[PDB]
Amino acid sequence: QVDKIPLMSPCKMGKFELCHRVVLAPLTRQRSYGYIPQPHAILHYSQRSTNGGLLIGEATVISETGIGYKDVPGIWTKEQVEAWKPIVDAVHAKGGIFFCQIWHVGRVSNKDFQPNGEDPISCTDRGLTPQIMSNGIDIAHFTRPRRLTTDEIPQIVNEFRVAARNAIEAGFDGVEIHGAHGYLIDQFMKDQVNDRSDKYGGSLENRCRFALEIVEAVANEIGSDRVGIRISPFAHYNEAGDTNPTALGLYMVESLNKYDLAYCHVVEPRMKTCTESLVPMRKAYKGTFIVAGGYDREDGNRALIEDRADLVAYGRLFISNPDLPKRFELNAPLNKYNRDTFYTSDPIVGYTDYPFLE
Ligand SMILES: Cc1cc2nc3c(=O)[nH]c(=O)nc-3n(C[C@H](O)[C@H](O)[C@H](O)COP(=O)(O)O)c2cc1C
Ligand SMILES: [Cl-]
Repeated sequence: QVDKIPLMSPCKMGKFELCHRVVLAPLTRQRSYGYIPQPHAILHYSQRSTNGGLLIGEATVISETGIGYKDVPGIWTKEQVEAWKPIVDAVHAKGGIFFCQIWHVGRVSNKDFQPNGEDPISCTDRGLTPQIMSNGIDIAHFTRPRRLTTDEIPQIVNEFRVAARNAIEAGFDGVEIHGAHGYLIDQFMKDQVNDRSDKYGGSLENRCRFALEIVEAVANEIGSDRVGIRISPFAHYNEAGDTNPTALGLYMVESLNKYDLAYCHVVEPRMKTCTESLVPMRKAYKGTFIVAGGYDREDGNRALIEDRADLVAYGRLFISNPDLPKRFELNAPLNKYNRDTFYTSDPIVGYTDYPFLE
């Protein structure tokens, strides 16, 4: 047989007993027509479920104002909650642990996606410059956001709280707060975006206030052992960089310690220039640490051997390998992924048609 590897080692996380450390990263696939989870997702998630394996669902919108892309699922209506149930049930049928990633795009939207054509909301009133859409043909334009007022913010915090409850109602084992990639929560944390002059800005502490109020509200709502949060301190995605990423990341993990969460999920920096690294954050964080961003089998085992993380989340390789955990375990060849169908809308093509090991 093949030598055992750290990636296949059981891991205790929060109140859960995982059977291995290969995690399905959150992956927006834009196949949730009308913002409603679809039948084909039942198969998609089921194909990737393993006994005791952790699955993090695609970013799920917490309210009407959090929409910034077509066909992404939401979880603010009964219809969406009910549509989520069969998908969650399929994952549970195979013994998987399923966390719902709750999300709000903030300024990364257009009034055409908004209720009554309203302006997107954000920590600031500055908009994004145009971006080339996933199809590589069309250009996405964004509407300048309306700066949320100090007293409006708690209402948004409550939207995350309600979304978390709805996820529990749908049967999810827990929720992951989307505090990354320049979306609403990251907009408040990043100093290139947050130019507020009230208590939600002006200092590292103030910029992280929003994220921490969300953690508290969500943790108090469903229990901290059913809560995780994802951050990307070093990412500049959606024009959301920070002048001191290391300090930002350190402050967040140190502040998150007191909440006793199920885990903290951090994305690796794209480049190393003090220097960008997740090691200091792993050392400062006392709970379960999940890393993601460019990992393969070799790097995944190495991260565990060097004790840089407890869990390793895989995105692209999991898109093309339903049975990624098994393949890693057998050190089997991997299917290549086709980025051209990552965000296309077919129920099957590039979604459920990647083959299992022969
Ligand atoms: C098609 C696609 C969709 C993604 N959707 C999300 C998402 O909804 N939420 C999120 O936090 N990250 C999202 N990500 C980022 C991934 O979770 C992960 O961090 C990324 O794939 C980095 O790792 P990899 O080298 O294993 O692909 C997405 C990535 C891809 C390629
Ligand atoms: Cl302000």
